[PDB]
Amino acid sequence: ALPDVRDGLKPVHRRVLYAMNVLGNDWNKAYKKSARVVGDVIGKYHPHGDSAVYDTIVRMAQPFSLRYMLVDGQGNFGSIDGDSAAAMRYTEIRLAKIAHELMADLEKETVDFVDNYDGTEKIPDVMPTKIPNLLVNGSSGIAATNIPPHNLTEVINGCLAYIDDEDISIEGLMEHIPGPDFPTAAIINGRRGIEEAYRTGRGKVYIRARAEVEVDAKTGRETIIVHEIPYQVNKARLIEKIAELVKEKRVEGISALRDESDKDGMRIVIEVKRDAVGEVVLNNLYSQTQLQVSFGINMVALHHGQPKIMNLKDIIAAFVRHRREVVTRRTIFELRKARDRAHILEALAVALANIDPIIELIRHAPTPAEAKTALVANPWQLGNVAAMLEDDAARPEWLEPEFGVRDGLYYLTEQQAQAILDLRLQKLTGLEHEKLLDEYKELLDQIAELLRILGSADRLMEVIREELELVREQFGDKRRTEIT
Amino acid sequence: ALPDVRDGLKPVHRRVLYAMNVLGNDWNKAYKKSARVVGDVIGKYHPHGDSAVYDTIVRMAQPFSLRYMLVDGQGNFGSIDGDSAAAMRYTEIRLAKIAHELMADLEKETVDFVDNYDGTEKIPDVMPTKIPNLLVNGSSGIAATNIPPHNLTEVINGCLAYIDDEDISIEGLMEHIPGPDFPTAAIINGRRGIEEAYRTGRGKVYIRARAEVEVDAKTGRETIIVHEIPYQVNKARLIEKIAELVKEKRVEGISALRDESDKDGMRIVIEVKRDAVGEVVLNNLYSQTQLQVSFGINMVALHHGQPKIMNLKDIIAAFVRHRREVVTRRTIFELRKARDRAHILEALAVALANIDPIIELIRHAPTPAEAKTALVANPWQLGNVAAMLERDDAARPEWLEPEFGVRDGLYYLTEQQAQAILDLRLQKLTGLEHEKLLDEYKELLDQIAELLRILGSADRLMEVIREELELVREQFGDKRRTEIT
Repeated sequence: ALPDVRDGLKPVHRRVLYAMNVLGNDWNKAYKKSARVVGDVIGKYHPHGDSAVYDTIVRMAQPFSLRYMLVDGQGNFGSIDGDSAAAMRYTEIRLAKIAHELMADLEKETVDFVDNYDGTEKIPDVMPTKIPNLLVNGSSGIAATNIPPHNLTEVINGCLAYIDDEDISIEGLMEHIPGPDFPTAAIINGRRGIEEAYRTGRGKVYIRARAEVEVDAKTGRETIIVHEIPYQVNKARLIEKIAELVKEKRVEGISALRDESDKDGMRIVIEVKRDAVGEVVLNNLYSQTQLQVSFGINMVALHHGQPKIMNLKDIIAAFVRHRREVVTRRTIFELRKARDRAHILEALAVALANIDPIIELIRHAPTPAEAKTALVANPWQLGNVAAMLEDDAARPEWLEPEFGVRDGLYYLTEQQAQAILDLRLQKLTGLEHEKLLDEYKELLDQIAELLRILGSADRLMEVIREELELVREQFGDKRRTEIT
Repeated sequence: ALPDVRDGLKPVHRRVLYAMNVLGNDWNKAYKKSARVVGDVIGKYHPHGDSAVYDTIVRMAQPFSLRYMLVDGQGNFGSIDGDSAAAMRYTEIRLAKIAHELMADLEKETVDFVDNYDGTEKIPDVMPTKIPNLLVNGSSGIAATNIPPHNLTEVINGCLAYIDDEDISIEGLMEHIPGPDFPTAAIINGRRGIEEAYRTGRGKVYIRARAEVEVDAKTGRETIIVHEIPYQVNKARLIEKIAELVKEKRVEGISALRDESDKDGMRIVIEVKRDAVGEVVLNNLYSQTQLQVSFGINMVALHHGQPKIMNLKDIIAAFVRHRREVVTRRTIFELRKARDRAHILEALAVALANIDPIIELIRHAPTPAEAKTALVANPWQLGNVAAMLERDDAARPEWLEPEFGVRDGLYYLTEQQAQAILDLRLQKLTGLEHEKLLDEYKELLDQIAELLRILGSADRLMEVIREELELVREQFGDKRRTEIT
């Protein structure tokens, strides 16, 4: 599958993250065993093999795999030497903080949902992401796409620059986004390959290990130290290949080879023979090993449901258009939700102002259906809530004109009558009664504010911008990969 | 793992069935995709490989594997030829009706629960089963136990005969349970091996295919037809072994071999050469192939947490003792639950009889806490529910202190009763809803009296147990399949 251009996710990734969200497997709550999330995914969303689901989770937790990890893992999640993760019953996971930004406002009718595999559950078609995840975490797929990861600060600055100037050039965007940024650091060589990829969607660059020749001050002997290796290279396999080249005499001048890497960092030590030149040995290692690799940037993603080759500007534009859709839908949802709640609260307020006749009516009703019928049959006096209740701004858009406040009287709907019948006796106490009235007044202010936002293109675009700025403050970090 | 003697299950089976129960994957509801159950099991109860969990589900659904299937499956669940089941996202399952009897009263504090693997969930240690599942479905394990399956009517009869007479002999039990009964029918040969296994826990019997020699009336040519094969034999493997023996000339006289089995039944056809004798060919096949197999009965199960070799009476006695424990626990639970509910209903009835002062009190309380305080501070007149409430003390919860409840024509509420009043919805004031609460109270008083009779009498307890076993026999008992010779 190709990633969606808007959230950077393939279905399997989206299913995992959604399952974690539904479970409440939050960044600020206790870790859960990986098996619990796997079992949920398998059962409800991705019924295709515990090991493939668990592999997805593992990869999302590994700091050498994802530039911004989506899963916060505790335990053994494998290594850059290709060691396996521990079994899913042993490792523990929760959502990374940044994953919550990928899923912000999911409950606010911001994205379309589709059926799961058996038609018993709903799954988001795309996440309502505040993070430009496709660019920052990248994607690959060989069945094809190959998008490298990027620095979040840089990409947010590029998004804001596009919002400021929709005609910005690729050169203009590259002042903010000079190239990829790998979790594994190292060096990118080929500035024109970057530019070609950003302009056209395709370009080839080379990634090189950070390695130096050291000279021992007392003896003059040379040692090559490798500090950082290219993205997606397996360190153990790299060291084995070097040993094989030394054995076959395809690379000369190496007296010893040792991995001294540990928890604190990578350190591959290659000692140079006294009669060899360190720089020459190192150059031969770059030409014959994965100390240098090519990376064919191929920026293909799903856009309006179809596979598309996309340039840097196309990708940014799609993300920003997604934010516009999300924020507009979210604000419409909040307005609807507030109007619906205010509508119920009007009924409860009117009922509580008429508590004596309401009780009398209900007590003498043979059944709840007959009580509901009696509640809606005649309108109610407003009493001391007249001023509070008497703009049509708070009325739900679906409410017919025969209902609500009309000439000093309240005409209830059957659903309002049901809300009255559902009122608990404890709502008659002073504090509970007052809380309902206060909530109504707050909702009126919230409705007015939401209408001001929906009425103003400037307000809406500002909400989009400010959300991007906040992401940069909360999650932006330093560049790791040097571009040459 | 060894199965528990009481429910016949190993942990993995118990975790699967419990997950289905918790999901509401009931016999009378829509089928669910197998993957849904597998995912629940992996997540909460058995975090060890989707294929192993699914393999357990699948076996529990196969009519050639289980004498009484515990899972009702729809879709391809494999075959007697060893075909694999379809993938878990394309098969559908729910609990078999009889599985609900295995788990009857699980929600009634009838069995101990233990922690799952991560300490976040509880799992029953054993099922509160109304079915003697160890005997009827059997068990095997090689890491050792080997218990064949048995006919449920027969086994229930044996249980009832033990209840009637605790000193019944093995011979007495065998009048009801003459031997094993395989899902796959066929024939058992070795009556003394059965008796040895029932008396001691161990004995060897032989299982033989049902096969006949047919003669063609017009031509005289003979054909062997195999109708039924021994339990746990793979039909395809059997046919291959026969072909190999014919090829190597270790069995002579066979001109053709064909599997003509289909949906309607098994039919393996072995044509006999004109110059060979059918009966002689068939006897040679019984001596060299799985048309006949041994079955080493080895009745080992977990009893009071330890492995032990158990004879037929030991197993029956353990099942009946389990029923006594389950029914006693269930009755205690139901009594507590009914008293707790009756206690809440008294409060609601008294409040509804005092609706005007109750409303005045609440309206003038600043908060729900202060309303609760006011409700409990002083007692309430009983009004028209005096007769209903006063009438024993039989309905009082055992934990209720004497300062509470009905006292000298007045009702003294607890804080929890007051909370129940404050939680009442306005719709409960209607005539119908009010009447339903009063009717429920009166039903509870009758239920309480009946539960007290059970707890007060060992005879009444055993009568409950006996009647439950009789009902299982009536609902699920079926005909014997395997012929004993």
